[PDB]
Amino acid sequence: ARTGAEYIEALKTRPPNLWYKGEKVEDPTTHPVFRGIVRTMAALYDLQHDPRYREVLTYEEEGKRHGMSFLIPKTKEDLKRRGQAYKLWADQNLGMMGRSPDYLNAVVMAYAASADYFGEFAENVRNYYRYLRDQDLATTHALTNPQVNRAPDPYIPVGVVKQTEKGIVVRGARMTATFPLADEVLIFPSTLLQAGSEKYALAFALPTSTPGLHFVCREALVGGDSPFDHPLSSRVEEMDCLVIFDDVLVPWERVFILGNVELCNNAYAATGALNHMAHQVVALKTAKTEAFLGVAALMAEGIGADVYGHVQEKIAEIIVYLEAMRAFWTRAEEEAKENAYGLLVPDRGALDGARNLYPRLYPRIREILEQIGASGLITLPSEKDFKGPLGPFLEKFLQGAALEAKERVALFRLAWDMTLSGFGARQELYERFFFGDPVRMYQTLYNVYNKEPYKERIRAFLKESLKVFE
Amino acid sequence: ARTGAEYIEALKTRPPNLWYKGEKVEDPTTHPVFRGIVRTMAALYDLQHDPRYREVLTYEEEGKRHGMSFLIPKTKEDLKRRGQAYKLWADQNLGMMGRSPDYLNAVVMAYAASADYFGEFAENVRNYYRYLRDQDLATTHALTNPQVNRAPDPYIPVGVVKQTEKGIVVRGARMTATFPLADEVLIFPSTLLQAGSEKYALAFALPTSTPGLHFVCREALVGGDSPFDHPLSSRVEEMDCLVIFDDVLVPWERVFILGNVELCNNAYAATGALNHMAHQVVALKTAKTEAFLGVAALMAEGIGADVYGHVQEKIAEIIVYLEAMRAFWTRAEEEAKENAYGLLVPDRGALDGARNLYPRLYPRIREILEQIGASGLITLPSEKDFKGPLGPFLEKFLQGAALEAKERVALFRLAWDMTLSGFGARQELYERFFFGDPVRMYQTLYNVYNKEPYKERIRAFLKESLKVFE
Amino acid sequence: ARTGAEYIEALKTRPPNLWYKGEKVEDPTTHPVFRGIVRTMAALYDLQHDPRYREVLTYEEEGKRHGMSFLIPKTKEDLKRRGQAYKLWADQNLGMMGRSPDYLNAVVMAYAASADYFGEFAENVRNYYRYLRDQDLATTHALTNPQVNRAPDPYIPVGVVKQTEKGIVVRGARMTATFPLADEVLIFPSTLLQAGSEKYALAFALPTSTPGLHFVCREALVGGDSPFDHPLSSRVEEMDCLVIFDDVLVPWERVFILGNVELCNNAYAATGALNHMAHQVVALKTAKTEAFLGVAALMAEGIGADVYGHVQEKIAEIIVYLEAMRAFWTRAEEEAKENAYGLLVPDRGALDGARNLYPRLYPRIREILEQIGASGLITLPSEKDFKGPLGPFLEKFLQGAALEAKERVALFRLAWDMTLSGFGARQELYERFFFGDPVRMYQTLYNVYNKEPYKERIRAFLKESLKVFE
Amino acid sequence: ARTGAEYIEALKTRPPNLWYKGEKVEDPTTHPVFRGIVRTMAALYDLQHDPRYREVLTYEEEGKRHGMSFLIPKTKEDLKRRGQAYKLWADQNLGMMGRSPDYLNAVVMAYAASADYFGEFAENVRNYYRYLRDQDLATTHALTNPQVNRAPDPYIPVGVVKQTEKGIVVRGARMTATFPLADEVLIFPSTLLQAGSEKYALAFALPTSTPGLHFVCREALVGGDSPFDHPLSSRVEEMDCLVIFDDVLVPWERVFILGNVELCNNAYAATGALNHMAHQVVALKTAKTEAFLGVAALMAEGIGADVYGHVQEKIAEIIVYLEAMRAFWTRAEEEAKENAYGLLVPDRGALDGARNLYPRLYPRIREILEQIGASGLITLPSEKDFKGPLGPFLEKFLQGAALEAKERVALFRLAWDMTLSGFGARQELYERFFFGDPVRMYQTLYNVYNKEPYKERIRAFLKESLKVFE
Repeated sequence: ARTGAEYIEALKTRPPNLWYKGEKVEDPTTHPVFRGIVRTMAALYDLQHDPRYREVLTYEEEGKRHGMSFLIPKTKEDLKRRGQAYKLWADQNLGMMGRSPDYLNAVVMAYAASADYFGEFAENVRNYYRYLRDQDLATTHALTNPQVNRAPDPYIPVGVVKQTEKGIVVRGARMTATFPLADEVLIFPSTLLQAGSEKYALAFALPTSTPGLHFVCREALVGGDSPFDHPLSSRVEEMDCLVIFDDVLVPWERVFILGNVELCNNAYAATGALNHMAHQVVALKTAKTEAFLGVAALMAEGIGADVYGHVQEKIAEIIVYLEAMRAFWTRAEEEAKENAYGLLVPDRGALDGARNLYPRLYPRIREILEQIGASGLITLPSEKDFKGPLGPFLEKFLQGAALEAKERVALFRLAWDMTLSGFGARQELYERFFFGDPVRMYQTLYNVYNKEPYKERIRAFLKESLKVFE
Repeated sequence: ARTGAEYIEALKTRPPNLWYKGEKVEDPTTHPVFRGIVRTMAALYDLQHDPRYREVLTYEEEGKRHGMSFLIPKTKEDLKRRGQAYKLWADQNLGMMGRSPDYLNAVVMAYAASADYFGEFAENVRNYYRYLRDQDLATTHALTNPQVNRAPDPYIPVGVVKQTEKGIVVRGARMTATFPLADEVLIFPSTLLQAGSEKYALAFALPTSTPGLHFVCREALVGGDSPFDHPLSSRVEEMDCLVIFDDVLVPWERVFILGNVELCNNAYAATGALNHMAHQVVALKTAKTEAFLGVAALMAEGIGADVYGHVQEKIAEIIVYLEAMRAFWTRAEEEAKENAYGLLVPDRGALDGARNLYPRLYPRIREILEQIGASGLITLPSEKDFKGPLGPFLEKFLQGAALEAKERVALFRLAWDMTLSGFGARQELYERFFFGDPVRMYQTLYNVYNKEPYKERIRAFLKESLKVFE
Repeated sequence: ARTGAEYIEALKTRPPNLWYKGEKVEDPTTHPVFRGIVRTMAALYDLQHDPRYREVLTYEEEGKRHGMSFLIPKTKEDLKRRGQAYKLWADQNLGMMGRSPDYLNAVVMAYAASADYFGEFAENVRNYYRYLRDQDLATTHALTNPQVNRAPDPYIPVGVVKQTEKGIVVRGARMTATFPLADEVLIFPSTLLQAGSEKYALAFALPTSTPGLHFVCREALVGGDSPFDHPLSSRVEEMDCLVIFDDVLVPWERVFILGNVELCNNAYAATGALNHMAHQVVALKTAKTEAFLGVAALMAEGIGADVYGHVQEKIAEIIVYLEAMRAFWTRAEEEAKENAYGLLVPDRGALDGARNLYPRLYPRIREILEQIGASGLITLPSEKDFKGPLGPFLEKFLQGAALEAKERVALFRLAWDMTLSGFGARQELYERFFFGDPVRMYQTLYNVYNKEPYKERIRAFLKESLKVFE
Repeated sequence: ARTGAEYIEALKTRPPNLWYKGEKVEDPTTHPVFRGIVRTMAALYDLQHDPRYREVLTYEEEGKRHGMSFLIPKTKEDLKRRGQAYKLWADQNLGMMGRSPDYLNAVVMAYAASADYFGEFAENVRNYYRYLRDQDLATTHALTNPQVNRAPDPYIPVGVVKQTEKGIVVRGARMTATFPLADEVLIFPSTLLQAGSEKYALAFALPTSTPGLHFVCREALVGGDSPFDHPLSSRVEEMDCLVIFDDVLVPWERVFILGNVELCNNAYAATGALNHMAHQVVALKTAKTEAFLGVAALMAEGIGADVYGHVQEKIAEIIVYLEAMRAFWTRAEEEAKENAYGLLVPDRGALDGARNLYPRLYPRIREILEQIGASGLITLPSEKDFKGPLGPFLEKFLQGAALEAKERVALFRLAWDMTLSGFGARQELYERFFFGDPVRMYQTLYNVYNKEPYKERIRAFLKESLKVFE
């Protein structure tokens, strides 16, 4: 298990090929746009060494101690242990961090347990997993193919340029990678692959510092460094990037899938990576929802709005959604079964329910906070104003029905950062699409779900109807 | 365990004091308005004697065999057994029957296990439970107080007129009782009781044939007897009634609570009746949702609408809601704990989530069926037309893209009966309010839920914000 | 202008070829399933002769008096006059009647004014209009093609079998025709026509008594004849029918379009029939919405629920929707322009807005009534119970906070009939689809609407963005 | 009519008492947080002198030329002229500017026309209007009272400390004032006044530079100065402020209402200010909606998503909302009537409909843009990246199905700034609450709306129901 210092040191030593507004970022650990998330990720690693949480966040094996997200679960109890670790880590940042390492570690763990799926590349997969686990490295993954203005370069989407004796050379780009402050980047199956697209049907991993690999940043959403003024954006801004592959060399040892269309398309499901990564997500969203509930309750109480029935109802609505997610989480673990490779995977029915329902619930939970805070959310002064000449006046005029001025503004700055700041609004779009387009996700659910039992019950029930004709 | 014949015989022998449009119903077992539901309830009892389901629907004890809904659960396994019985019974009528006996048997079972709660009336409670169980009787319950035109009779709502040595005399009325074709009626806590309302703070049970007890029916919703034309209303029309108490004598042995305001208000929660009855409901709604899923899938497939993405999405939405309910059900049982009286009760958090979410989901599930069936839902001929002179033309013009005419119409008559018939529309209102007004239910959830943990996590998170001032 | 008696006499003399449950209906004017709507339609005709409304419902021309829905409007004032007549008629039945004659008279009026559109069949169109107007006949129209079980008859959808010197012979069927108690039936463009489908590309009209023409009824939704028990279904049940064409002879004089695909597809828009029929609809829905507002307000007041803020809000929501519809109606008339044939047509932008918004508003308006009435909506006794032995008890227990028992139940029976009765629920499905499938309607709006001005404003605004590169 | 230069000069000469993060802003015309909006407001004034728009934005009177928002309308045509000016100005900034001067000029114009309402202060009102008009000054208004931590200063909300011979001295604060870069600030009726609150029942106006008057800023939402990167926040960030009154002297000539509770509460409605300000809003929201429609259409087309039916439907939905607003606008003007003071005011029914419907429509319109742009909205590089070393790669990988890279990103940066940037998200909260809390707004609509006509129609309809008893 790695410490925060080791993580920071590694990033400083071999920084990702990050670009911010046309310029290379030489040291993300100190750059104003990235130092916040770097310190936050480091704290997650440090927590693994806190005596209070050591047993929750790590497990001992043959003299070594590894992060819980690497644990290949053999029993439901193990599954529960993985869940508690997902939850503890998520709670540190109120469920705002969407690409913490444990999400992808769950994917690689599943890939490794189901390694046979990869055929000749099986050993590569098992060894990559051992590497990530032993070094306790942080990963990120690049998704989505770009479009081409059709109003003939074969390397727009990431593709194999040539295969040598040392590996493959890839060229192209992935539209987005969240949290590039990782040691590694996964280029796994993303956009559905059509027949004949073997040149793009590949899966591999690379150090984020690889020559020819470029991460181009979007506008920074860090509001500032003050925790009072920007309680969340000052520390949990993960960043999103365009990922460019300029004739990047991928060593054979890092190739997991090569030129196999169907293998790529079925990878996540077959290996159980889908199940485990969705397991991390449901625990993460439960944490996120608990945070919104807490803020909503404190806001209502703080301004005396809790006496209003409709406010009580909005808060109760959040409680209902929280219980829904907890329920999906419980059933996912309790109904877990082993897959074709012997890997115990949490129930897909329950996890599909959670990841397809939350994208609809989140915008409403966000709306609820907006409706409770109302106009009190857009005219919040800075800590600098409290510290300034007018400080006395602010303490006299910014009080809440049950809160002093500094307390009220601090709480409202948080509610604001959770919803209306650039950071807060991004969280909304992210929840709506992080697992994919709801339109495609729902069509996928429709096709995979076994509807036969319900259809049969109705046909049986209809026998009596058709009998009137005999 | 009772058989259907015994149930039918008992109703015929001592019929409830039913009134339909100003006239007394002498024999509900043969009356066109009630014979359908009577036969349906009888079939539920007969199922307990089917070798295939005997072990699911009943349990053996000291030489006797009782219905599973009477089982006082000692373990989570017992809880699961009660759930499977709730489900099996619910599936017989596609979850359309809202007041099947097992719902209230769960209440009485809980009252009996937590009998001490009732003090001096404890023995009365235990004996009533043994009576219901041993005789395997069906119960119904009367709810809601009437209003008074304020634009001084003390007996509008049910109240104690006088207490004698043989019992109490009550006068007043309850606005509604669903499924009056029961052997017994429960007059338990309903409208919240205010201080000083001791005269109305009582709980008791009576045979539905009691002198002075009257059940006044609302418009009948039985569309007819044909299963082809009215697949559901011809058999699952439970009926709703105004319940009048004309100086009704309640024997002391049937009194469970007398003149105690707070006892009445906390009865359901304290005894665990709330938990167990909500347990029956969540399994019931899971069954109901599975039925809608089956009909929606068959409809889409039957008319070839399943090729459309948006239709696939609507069906997937039902799947998501189905999984949500299954999840609440699983967590309710897995998180069960014993209450203050040693009775194991399923988790309230999960059950409150389910019963407060479903009233919002049901109207949407109903809407989805309407959107898939569309105009094909309102111009459905009768089986009589297929049997008539134009039969040949109907078989040529009422086909579906993948269904013959009789099959399509039969399926659509069902979808119609499940949504747009008077029977189908009532089901919607019923789902919206059967457990109570959502406005009050949500306010109740807000007040009972422990929000402290989430509030504390936020206060802790805000410590860093207020620190900028030190 | 016709009287109700003349309408009744004509129907009795030459009744439509109606079939109800395998049997022919010999006299709809007295049949329990149809006498209600017949009397209601007759009253609409009689109203044209009431001195108070004569000037609103009719106009004088060359010694004759015609129904206002036949008036070819030359000015905006004329348009307003047509609207007031639509409204007055709609108000008679609280906007519940969806196929009153004026709807289709607006279509034929537009067809006639734009007669040149029909080429060689132009005169036929003008003469048919004069016939309908002079005789003041009621029309209905048959829509939608049936499906074929693909899991080779060329006459499933209505098609030309053979053309003779006396006319054409058609065979096939239309899935639905609402209000078959009309003198005439229009077989105009419905399902979009594909290239090569000339055999089905035709438009004509026929007397509903034509040999070979059959109207097969769906389940009757008339709850009874009592206005207290069934205030709406006893009088405004229009009925929906499957329409069968068994080698029906269509005289050449009744042919408006023959074998022309594109002519059929553009008929409604080109002639302005779309605009005028939508004009009748917007006034009709305004009337319907005003009725729901009135019932909601009386209900809230009647039970004292009007003191609750959330109830006030739901009613205010209906008010907002009412104002929206009134606004669409006002703009439709104020922005009217003449079409390619010189016919003044109300603004399509506004009418498209109204007919595409109302299908979304109606279900919510219906929901609102359900939420206000709540459980008070499903346990309403009959007038027979008030007249029966228990009458005294009902008058004592069915009062409202501000209403006596008979008044409250009468009002609630209406709210019920407007939402939860089979009649009420059908109204919901009807509003969702009467003009067509919202999915297709929205795609049609997207393609016809001129989006260029808004796109241009944005391109202009973006010039400044692309300038940073120069 | 003022020019932009004159506006800029005045602000520079006598700058508002603005505070940004504990520091006084000496020159807002050059300060990075305010120079954007200052230049934007100046451009609005300059437009009044453009020959193309002179006749739309101004009117000539006795040798002078005034801004159209000052025109006291005598006819519906005048009303239309005011509307066209509101619209033209709104279009300059895609309806994003919520407090452009014409909004409050409409209020003062109405106050002046209805001056008698103010009694002894009538002349003060008329003269203030002439002052604002003649000088063509920009105003802002301060709203909402602060709360007091009740878990005795009489001057928390703005109140009269003492009345002298030169005026009144006020102390207290208003929670928010949008667009403080104005010459004047209005302290008109805001929070509803209770009986006995005469000390707070006052209305007056002051120069924003008044001694003791302080404007404390909230976090700045200006993303930067680049129009490519921040197309809207770089120019339309109006800013919101806490307004502090430290013993501010209000000259008698600037007092409009003093110590009159009911006068304050009925001011906006009685004078017609409500009607006219809402008139500016409906035209403003129509402009805003047209902008979203344009961006949505260009986005769909730009990425080829316009071929998908569901995308076409979302765009059609925006079209429907656009038509709804245009309709409210048309009816508001066409149904205008004179108030008790002879001032022609646009219809309140229609304007109340628009301002109570839009707060519900806007979040959905915003959602629609998010659903179309999807993940393409959160990984948008800067113009600096296109200008940087990787420029060539971006032009190759950031293309749209029908757009080149720079064009696509520019368009998406705008869609982003309109929804997910801090500026964009604030617009959402602002639309939800700018006119007030929807809960209170709906209750206000309920109480003011005349529901009698609809209630009467139903009572009449129910006569037939109660007749069955005679």
